[PDB]
Amino acid sequence: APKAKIVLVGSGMIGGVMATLIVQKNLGDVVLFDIVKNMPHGKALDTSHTNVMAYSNCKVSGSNTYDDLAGSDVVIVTAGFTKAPGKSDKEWNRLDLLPLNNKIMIEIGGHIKKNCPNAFIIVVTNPVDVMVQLLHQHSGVPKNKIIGLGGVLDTSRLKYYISQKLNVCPRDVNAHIVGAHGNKMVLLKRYITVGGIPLQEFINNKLISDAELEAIFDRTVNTALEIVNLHASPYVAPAAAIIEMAESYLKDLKKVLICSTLLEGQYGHSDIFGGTPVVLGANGVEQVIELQLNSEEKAKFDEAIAETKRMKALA
Amino acid sequence: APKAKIVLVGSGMIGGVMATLIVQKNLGDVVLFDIVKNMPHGKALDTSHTNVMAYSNCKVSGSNTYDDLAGSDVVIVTAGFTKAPGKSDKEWNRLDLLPLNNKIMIEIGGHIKKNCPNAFIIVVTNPVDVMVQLLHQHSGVPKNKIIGLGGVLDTSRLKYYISQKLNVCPRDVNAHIVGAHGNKMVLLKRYITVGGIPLQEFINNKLISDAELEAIFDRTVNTALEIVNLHASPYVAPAAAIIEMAESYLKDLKKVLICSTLLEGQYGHSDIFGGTPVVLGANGVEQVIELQLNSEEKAKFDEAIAETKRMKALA
Amino acid sequence: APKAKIVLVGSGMIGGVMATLIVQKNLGDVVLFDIVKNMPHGKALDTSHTNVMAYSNCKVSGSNTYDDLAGSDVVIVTAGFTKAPGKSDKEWNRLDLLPLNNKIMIEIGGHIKKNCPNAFIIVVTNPVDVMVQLLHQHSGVPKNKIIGLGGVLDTSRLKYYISQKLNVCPRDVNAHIVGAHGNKMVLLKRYITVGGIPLQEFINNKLISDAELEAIFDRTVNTALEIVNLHASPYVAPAAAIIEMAESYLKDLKKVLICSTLLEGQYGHSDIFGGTPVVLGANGVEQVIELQLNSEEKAKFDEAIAETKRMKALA
Amino acid sequence: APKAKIVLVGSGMIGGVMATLIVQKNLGDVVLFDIVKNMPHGKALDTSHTNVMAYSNCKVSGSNTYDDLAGSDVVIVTAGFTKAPGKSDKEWNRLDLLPLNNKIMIEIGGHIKKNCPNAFIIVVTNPVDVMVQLLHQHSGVPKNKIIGLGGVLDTSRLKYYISQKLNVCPRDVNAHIVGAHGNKMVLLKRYITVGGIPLQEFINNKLISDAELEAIFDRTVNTALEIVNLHASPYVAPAAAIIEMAESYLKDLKKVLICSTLLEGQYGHSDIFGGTPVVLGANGVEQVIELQLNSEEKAKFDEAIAETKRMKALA
Ligand SMILES: NC(=O)C1=CN([C@@H]2O[C@H](COP(=O)(O)OP(=O)(O)OC[C@H]3O[C@@H](n4cnc5c(N)ncnc54)[C@H](O)[C@@H]3O)[C@@H](O)[C@H]2O)C=CC1
Ligand SMILES: NC(=O)C1=CN([C@@H]2O[C@H](COP(=O)(O)OP(=O)(O)OC[C@H]3O[C@@H](n4cnc5c(N)ncnc54)[C@H](O)[C@@H]3O)[C@@H](O)[C@H]2O)C=CC1
Ligand SMILES: NC(=O)C1=CN([C@@H]2O[C@H](COP(=O)(O)OP(=O)(O)OC[C@H]3O[C@@H](n4cnc5c(N)ncnc54)[C@H](O)[C@@H]3O)[C@@H](O)[C@H]2O)C=CC1
Ligand SMILES: NC(=O)C1=CN([C@@H]2O[C@H](COP(=O)(O)OP(=O)(O)OC[C@H]3O[C@@H](n4cnc5c(N)ncnc54)[C@H](O)[C@@H]3O)[C@@H](O)[C@H]2O)C=CC1
Repeated sequence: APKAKIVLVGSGMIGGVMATLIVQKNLGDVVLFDIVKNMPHGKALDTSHTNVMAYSNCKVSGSNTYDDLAGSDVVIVTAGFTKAPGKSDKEWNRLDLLPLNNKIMIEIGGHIKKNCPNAFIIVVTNPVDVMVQLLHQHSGVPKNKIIGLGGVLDTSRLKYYISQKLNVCPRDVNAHIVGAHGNKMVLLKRYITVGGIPLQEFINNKLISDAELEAIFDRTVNTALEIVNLHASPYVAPAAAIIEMAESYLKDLKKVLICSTLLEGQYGHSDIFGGTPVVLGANGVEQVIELQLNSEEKAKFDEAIAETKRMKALA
Repeated sequence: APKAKIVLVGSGMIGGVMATLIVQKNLGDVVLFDIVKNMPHGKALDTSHTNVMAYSNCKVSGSNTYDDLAGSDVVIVTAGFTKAPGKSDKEWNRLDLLPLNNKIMIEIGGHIKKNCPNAFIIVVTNPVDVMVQLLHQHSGVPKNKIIGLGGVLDTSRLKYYISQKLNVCPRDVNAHIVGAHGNKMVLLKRYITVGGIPLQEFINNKLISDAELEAIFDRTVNTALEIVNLHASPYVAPAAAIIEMAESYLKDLKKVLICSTLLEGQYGHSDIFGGTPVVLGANGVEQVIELQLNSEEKAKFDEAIAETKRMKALA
Repeated sequence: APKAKIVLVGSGMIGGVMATLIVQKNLGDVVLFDIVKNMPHGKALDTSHTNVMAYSNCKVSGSNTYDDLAGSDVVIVTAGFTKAPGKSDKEWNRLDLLPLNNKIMIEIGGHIKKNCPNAFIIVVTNPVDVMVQLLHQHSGVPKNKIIGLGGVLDTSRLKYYISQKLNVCPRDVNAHIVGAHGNKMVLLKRYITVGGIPLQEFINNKLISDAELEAIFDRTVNTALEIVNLHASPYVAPAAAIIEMAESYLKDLKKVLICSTLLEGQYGHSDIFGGTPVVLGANGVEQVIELQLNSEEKAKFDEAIAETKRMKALA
Repeated sequence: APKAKIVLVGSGMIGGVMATLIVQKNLGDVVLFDIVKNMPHGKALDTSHTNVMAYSNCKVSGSNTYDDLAGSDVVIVTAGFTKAPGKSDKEWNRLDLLPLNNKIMIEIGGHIKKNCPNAFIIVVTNPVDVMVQLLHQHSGVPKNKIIGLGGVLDTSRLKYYISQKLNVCPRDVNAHIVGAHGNKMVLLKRYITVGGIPLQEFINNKLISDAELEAIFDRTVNTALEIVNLHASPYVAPAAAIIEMAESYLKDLKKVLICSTLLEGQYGHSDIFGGTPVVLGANGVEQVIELQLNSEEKAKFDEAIAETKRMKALA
């Protein structure tokens, strides 16, 4: 069948929500692959029944066999750790996931190269900007066929917090967070709009203040940590963000979505992956949009990339 | 039942598409009211069967009785003429619909006042900015409970044409057209974004030129005329625009949508209706957003309002 | 792009609603082909703008060129007449459309054979059971790649009328109408269920009577005539039925839908098309389900096929 | 705002998926209430961001305060244990949850009575048929305003397994499981249809055998145990089933759905809750449908009710 085959490499919390959303949207057949025995089968069985409630027809299978990557149209990688086994939630940091997740990406890359070299790849494993390039290199896929999750999620948080202060539909607030997904993420105040109107107009009208926005910015950057300390490493929004990206690709929607992508000169950077708006369609990353950042914004972008480069040196 | 009752006053081309979309979206029960005998019943019967295909449960009834407005939660007025009975399609102009549709609005207003004074009203009949105020005055409804169709439709055309040149998802282009729905509509080049990014960046990158944009602007303004000369007064997009507005109201989405609304000082105008972004939610027009227009843009806005004022004088 | 290309051969009332629904559902690119100059372009332009309201990305183009069938994944044929130019609405009969639509099918078949021999074809033009076979023969497509509209529409009417008497969700009533789409359609009382429960149980409980059901049966058979006399040849429900079929094919849903399909022994008939439940998926007509009809029901089926055979003899 | 307020009493695995699906479908505002400190806030925060990806506008709040039940339109109770703290997964049984969950229902009932006596209640906590009546009595709500989850979930499993053997859309298989949700659930072979066609026809055609169906029946009954031993107490399908019920109520769909409801003579039983098809609409349980079971099926139903009665005696 010409229905898309979507392989979720990693069947944990995010993997579970992704499978659920894929069935709700009838996006394609799903394989919940994981290193843990039987669990993926259990989740798959549970999720497969929703086809009835959703009026869909998507097969949902579990797997503990890498070769099931064969024939994959889309591969979503969440495989790895959410935190370092010994740190407290208070000291939670994506950087500490570097020595834990690196070897996993190499292993997965080799299987992708052998089994589904023409698949569209979405990397989620943290530190994402480092992990995505590691997988790009080991999988051998073209630069337009691999992206990392970052901006769609970070901006969803920023967009949401602003929409609640202004009392407008969440999707009506558009915003851009670039550079890298982590504590050095670059929140672009200048590029925020509400109903397509520059945010500064709402600031001028005393509808939202600069002080409130600064607090919203800090909350956005610290959201993962805030949720990690309240409950666990976030998974619902991450899953929804990923599926919006996967959906744009599968349905050729050509949505402008901020993702980690290979930079080849944009922002003065090359040979590294960084967050920037891209257009996702049938041909993968169809366009890499370079925001005409001012020097102050570019300095922040450089600081974000510097972090990715530091961890890429695996130190 | 607490399901919303939506009365479509006018069951012509736009009325037909609206009923179809309401059932697709399961928005509420529908009454296709019209002055023409039996036709509304025929359309209603045809449309009611789609409940099966759509997995919905919306009653769709025809009516030739004004009293069926009783209990209406939303009233959409398309009643009237699409053109003046004697003009050629080449000389098609919304202004000529003034002497034809004025009496119709007064009649409908009286029935709304008597039967459903608490309903949310959406006026479509042209010249819309004039007709909406006429209905506002005769229906007695509060200013936050009545709007006219204009900007959502005009901008859909502008957004679409730009999305095809740039190869991005149509919804990713945001744009604003204000003042009035007609030949004096104000297309705000300064307020156009793509994926939330200022359009000027795409112009700077030679992705779209100023000359191409100027051609797109003219096409947008002349779209109705272009379609009227190819086929008929547009109805599919108008219907979709109206339902997006009605849906924002019914589901309390709080979308920022450009509609004709009573101006009370915005842009230096009062006691007149004009197109401007508003927030539509459960309380109707919850916010009227005034774009901080520059003098050049304001001069264009004044020219648009001048036209509405001229026809309002019924001359 | 791998997005499906859907060619609507005939851009009239049904064609218009189909294009609208395809965009709402983001099913694929649409070509509104017609013999009438410019009209398809006008409708296409109008419909294309809805991509904005619908958050979709489907191209909608008009055409007056048969070669645009090239590359078509799905071809929906509505081309032809809705009534005979001289009969009154009171004497409206699908049989009189035979001498009007036959030549049209042959012409379209030749173009399909040359331009898109691997496309999935849905024939709507009346008398449908005759027209579908005529197109099958002239297009050269495999038997599993062509079907005619009939049962999904006829049953939607029967299902709907019963759901309103019993006060249940319309989709919860399942029913089967077979043989042919026309005055000899076979309404199978024995195969009606409500929430999967045999209808006879509701009849036993005095929730609906046999007399009421008999009236509902007559209304179902005469629905097209009833609407034709109130308004025009039905188009909204027909369009929704067609899209449900096209959607089952495109998304590999494998829905059991009653359509006109080539009979090869089922019900004792061969070399003729007749209405019967089929399973529509990625491989087209994946299964032809033969209802184990009793002799009384089979006698009615024979009467329906007899009519198709009579008109097939073009008399 | 007139948007529905949905209180999820219990914010565990099922609660999490429900909140996610409510936002996807824009069903209403959500309160994730739980006894565990901070966790509901974390899940709510995570889920609230999806409003962006889903184009919805549903508030999602966490709570550790019972009074937040005030103003609730729908209350979904999942509060309790999934297993007895000391049993192995191999010996997992819903009956052992009786001494653990009883006190919880009484406590919740008192709060519902005081805070939202007019809310529609959906009980999920196991053993569900016992728990729902316990909550009915302590909450004081009318019999038409409270139901327990059971049949929609059990049948989703049966419907699914059959659809995969027959290669048809999962929703096209309709089936009925009654009496109680547990090991004594009554699978009604006689009431199974495929595309509305009696299953026996497919058995006659050698498309599926009686032996295969018997294996599918056993798998359906043991599904929860199978998943519990592979992964954990199922939550994705349960959540989807619950939301389909809640949605039928909120949108007045009037779907026929099998749920645990107060029996007042049906099947020869009174003063006890049992699984049976009901019609869920704006007025709650609008109809209780009694299947005209034969003596053999009724004997099985009696065995199911006997179990509920035994545990109701809290022994
Ligand atoms: N890029 C972004 O914006 C975000 C990144 N993340 C990251 O996503 C990753 C996953 O998050 P969760 O799903 O919450 O974690 P989780 O721990 O729930 O799931 C990860 C799964 O990966 C599995 N795994 C380990 N090695 C495997 C391998 N070789 N192949 C397949 N599966 C394997 C584990 O058994 C586990 O089931 C983490 O690194 C997390 O930090 C989380 C949110 C957002
Ligand atoms: N505001 C905007 O953005 C747009 C405005 N329009 C306007 O919408 C109006 C309707 O357009 P269509 O649906 O294409 O026209 P149409 O001619 O197809 O339908 C109008 C219907 O109103 C009926 N009618 C007349 N008096 C009536 C009354 N007293 N009460 C109820 N029904 C009555 C007519 O019988 C007719 O069926 C026109 O004035 C058109 O110019 C069209 C597109 C966009
Ligand atoms: N099978 C079924 O269940 C149903 C069948 N019908 C039939 O569908 C057909 C179409 O119905 P409507 O859309 O309401 O009619 P319509 O008259 O609105 O549209 C038919 C279109 O076909 C065009 N046409 C004629 N020759 C053409 C050709 N060579 N190629 C392409 N286009 C050409 C006409 O110009 C016209 O625009 C009719 O025969 C009608 O009887 C209608 C409802 C249900
Ligand atoms: N009726 C049916 O068809 C099905 C029933 N179930 C039942 O649903 C229940 C919940 O299942 P899961 O969500 O997987 O369990 P879970 O353990 O993940 O979640 C239950 C939550 O209830 C909380 N809780 C305890 N007392 C509370 C109170 N007084 N008020 C509010 N929250 C409180 C717990 O802290 C926990 O977070 C279980 O009894 C399970 O057996 C599960 C599937 C289907």
